[PDB]
Amino acid sequence: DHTIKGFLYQFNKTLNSILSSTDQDEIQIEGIIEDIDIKNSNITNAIQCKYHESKVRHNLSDIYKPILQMLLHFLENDSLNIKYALYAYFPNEQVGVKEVTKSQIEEILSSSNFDYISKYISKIKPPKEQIIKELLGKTSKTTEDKTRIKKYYETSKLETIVDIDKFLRDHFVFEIGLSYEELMNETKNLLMKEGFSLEDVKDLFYPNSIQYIAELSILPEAEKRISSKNKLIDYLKGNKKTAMSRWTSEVLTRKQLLKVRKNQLVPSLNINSRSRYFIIDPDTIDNFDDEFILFVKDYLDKYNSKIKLHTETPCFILKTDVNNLSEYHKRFVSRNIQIITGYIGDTFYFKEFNKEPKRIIKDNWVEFKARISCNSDEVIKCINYKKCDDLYIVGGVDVSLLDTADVNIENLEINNFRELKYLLSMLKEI
Amino acid sequence: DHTIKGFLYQFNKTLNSILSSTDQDEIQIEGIIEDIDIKNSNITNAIQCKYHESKVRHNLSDIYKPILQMLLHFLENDSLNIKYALYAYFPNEQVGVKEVTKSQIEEILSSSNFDYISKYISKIKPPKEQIIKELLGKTSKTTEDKTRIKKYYETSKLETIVDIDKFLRDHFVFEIGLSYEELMNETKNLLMKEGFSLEDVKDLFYPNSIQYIAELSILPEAEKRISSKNKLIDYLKGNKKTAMSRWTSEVLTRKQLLKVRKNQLVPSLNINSRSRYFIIDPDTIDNFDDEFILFVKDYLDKYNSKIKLHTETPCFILKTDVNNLSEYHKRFVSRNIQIITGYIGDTFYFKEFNKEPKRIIKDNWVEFKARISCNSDEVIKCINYKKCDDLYIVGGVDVSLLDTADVNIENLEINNFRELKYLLSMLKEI
Repeated sequence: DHTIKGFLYQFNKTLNSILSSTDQDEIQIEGIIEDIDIKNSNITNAIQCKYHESKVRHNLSDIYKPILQMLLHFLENDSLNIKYALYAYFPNEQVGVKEVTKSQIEEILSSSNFDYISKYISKIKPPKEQIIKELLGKTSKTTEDKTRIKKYYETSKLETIVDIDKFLRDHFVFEIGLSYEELMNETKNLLMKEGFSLEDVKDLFYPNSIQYIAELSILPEAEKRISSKNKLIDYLKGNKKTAMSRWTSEVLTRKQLLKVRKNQLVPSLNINSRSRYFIIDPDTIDNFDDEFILFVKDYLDKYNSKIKLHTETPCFILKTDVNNLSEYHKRFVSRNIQIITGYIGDTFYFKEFNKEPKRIIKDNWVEFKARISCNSDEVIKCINYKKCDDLYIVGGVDVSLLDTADVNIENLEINNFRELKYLLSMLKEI
Repeated sequence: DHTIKGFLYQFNKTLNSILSSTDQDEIQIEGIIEDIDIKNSNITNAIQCKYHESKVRHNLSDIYKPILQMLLHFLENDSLNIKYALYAYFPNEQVGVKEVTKSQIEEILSSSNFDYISKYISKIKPPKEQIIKELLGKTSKTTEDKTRIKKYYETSKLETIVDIDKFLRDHFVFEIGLSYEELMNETKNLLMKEGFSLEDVKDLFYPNSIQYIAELSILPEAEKRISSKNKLIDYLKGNKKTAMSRWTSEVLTRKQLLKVRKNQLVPSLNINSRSRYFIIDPDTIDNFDDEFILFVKDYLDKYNSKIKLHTETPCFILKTDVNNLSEYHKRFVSRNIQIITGYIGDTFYFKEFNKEPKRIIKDNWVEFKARISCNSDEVIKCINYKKCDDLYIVGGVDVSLLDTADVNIENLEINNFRELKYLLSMLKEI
C-alpha cells in the first residue's frame, strides 16, 4: 500500500505542477531526467518525488539514491540548464526548501552501499586504479570483486569531477513536500481557481485528471508523455460538456426531441430565396417507394409554389442506382411534375444538371421544379461546383466526398416521412 | 513506467473482480492475504496480480516469490478454506488456467536465491541442523551466514511439511491474465452491463472507479479496505445524479440571464437603418475559424437583406493579424459574400475603408455587404472618424483607444456562436 500511496503522491505532485505552470511550459510526465520534467523557454526543471510517511524523521541516507542519480545526470549534462528538484515528504519536517550542505553531499559519496558505489559514485568519483576500473566495467561481478571495490572506495581518497559547489548553488533545490492529503487539497484548490466548482472538481475533474496522469505515465514513448495545462483544461472542459449534453438528453421522449429539432429548423425554412439540398438513404425511411412522390409534391407546394418569391430549385440526392432513378422519373412525369435528373440513358451530363430553370411569370411556368439524381461521383462534383446554403442529410449517408466547408449541415434522424414533414414544418402535429 | 502499468493492471483486475462478484461477496482491496481478497460465505479467494509485458515467454522463475508466499500462507492457514489464485499476464501465453505440477513446485523449493530460502523455503522446509536454525533465526545475517545457509539448502535434502498435492488440487490455481487494454475493455463492458452508457463509463464511471480503488488501496486499516459492488454502484449513481442536477441548474440560470440580456437588446435591433459595429476577440469564442463565415452570412440574411430598407453596413473588427484577415477574405470570396477590408497587402487605406457602397435597386446589387478588418491603430482611427449608433464588444476587447463619447456600448458575455445568435435575435431558442 505504501508504494501505491507514493505513486499517487507523485501523480498528485505532477498534477499540481501542471496546474501551477504557465501556458508556455511543457511538462513531461515520467520524464527522461526525473519524475516531473518541466521545460521552460530556457530552464528545464526536473522534480524527483519521494514519499516517506512511515519515517518519523528525515535522514540523509533516505535520499542517497536520488541525490546520486541527479548528481550523475548533472555530470553527464553539465552544459544543459537543468534545475534538479527533490520533492520528498516527511511527517515531522517543516514544509519548505531545505538546504543540503557540501559536507552532506560528501557524506553521500562515502556511503558503504555497493550498489550506489558501482552505479553512481564510480562515475562521480573515478577510480585511480585500472584494476578497479576493469572490475567496475564487468557486466557480472562476483562477491570477491564486490568486496574489493567496496574496500577500495572506502579506503582510497578520490577527487570529485562534479562541481559540488556550483551545482548546489545553481542547479539543485531540496524541498520538503506537503502531506498527501494537503497535496490533494492544494490540487483541488488550484482546479477550483480555473473556474471549476468544488463539487465538479471532487466528482469529475480530479478523478479524470488523475486517470489522465496515470495513462500518460505508462506510455513507453517519451514524446507522447508531454502534456500542458492548456491541453488538460481543454480535455476536462470537453469531457464536462459532453457529459452535460448527454445527461440533458436521454431523459425526454421522441415527440419532445422532434419538437426541439423542428424549432431549431424553422428559421432557415422561413426564407423564400434559399437553396436546399437533400441527401436521403431510402433504406432508413419506411415505405420510400410509395411515398417519395407525394413528399416531393408537398415540399414543392410548400416551398416552391410562388413563381416570383421562390427563386431557388431544391435538389434531391438518393443512394440508389440509375434504373430506380428512371422509374422515379416516370412516376414524376405521370403526375405532371417537371424534374431533371442529369442522366440521359446511363450517362451523366454536367451542363444538363446545373442549368437554371426559365421562368415565365405571366403564364406561371417554371421549366423544372426539382433536381433529383443519385449518389455518384459526377453528381457530387456538380454539388461541389454550386454550394448550397443548407444541407440536410437523412439516413446517415456518407458525405466524405462533399465540400462541407462553409455550408450549414443539418443532420435529420427520422424513420418515416411523417417525421420528415414534421421537422420541415409541413405538418402541424404528428 | 512498468511499475505504474502493473499497479494500474492490478487496479483494473480488482475492479473487474468487484464488478463480476455478486452482492453477497465482500472484497478487500489490497487485502491481508494477497492483492485481492474475495470473501464469500464459506470460501475466501486470494488473487495475486503480476504484470510481465516485457517478458517474451513465461518462466517458472518469474513466479517463484508469489508461489512461495502462497505456500507459506497456506501452511500458516491450512485450516482455513482459502482458495489461492495467481493472476499473471504474459504476451505470448494463451489466456486461461495453467496447471502447475508438483515437480515444478519442488523446483521452486530448490531455488538458489538466498532471500527466498531465508523467507519462505526455510519455513516450508525446516532445516534438520540446529546451527542452520539458529542462523536463520538471526535478525541480521552476515555474508558468511548467507553463504552457509545457501550451501546447506542446496546440498541437503529436506522434507516438505506443506501438502503440495492438496494445495495444488484444492487451494491453488494459476491463470494467465488478459492484457492491460483487454482487461480495461472487459471492465468497461462489465460497466456496460450495469446500465451505465459507454460514454458515461468512459468519461465519469471508469475514472471514478479507478480513483476509488486507488484511494481504498492506500488505507492502513484493513477494515476500511473492504468494498463491495453495491457500494461502488451507489456511489457512482449518487455522483451522476448530483452532477446532472447541478449542471441542469447552471443551464437554467444561464438561460434566464441570456433571456434578460436578449430582451434588453431587442429594441435597438429592430431599426432598419441603424449603424452597428462589432468588436470580437476570436479566442473567446469556441470554433471561431470554422463558424465565422456562417455567422456573418446569417447576420446579412437577417439585417442586410432589404436593399431599400437596410441601408447601413455592419463593421466587424477582430483581434487578429493581416494574414488571417486575408484568409477570411478568401473564404468570404469563395462563398459569394462581398466584403471590404481596406488592406492592399499589408498597407491600410483610409479612403478604401471609409467609402459607402453603391446600390442599384432594380438589379438588387450592393457593392459590399460588410466591413471586416483587424484592430490596428488606423482602423480604430477610421472608426473614430465615423461614429456608430451601437457598439458591440465580444470577449472584453480593450477599447481604450476608441472615442466612446455619446456611443451606445453593449458588452456581450458569450462563449460560442449559438449564444451570440440568441442575443442578436437570430435564433428562437438555444
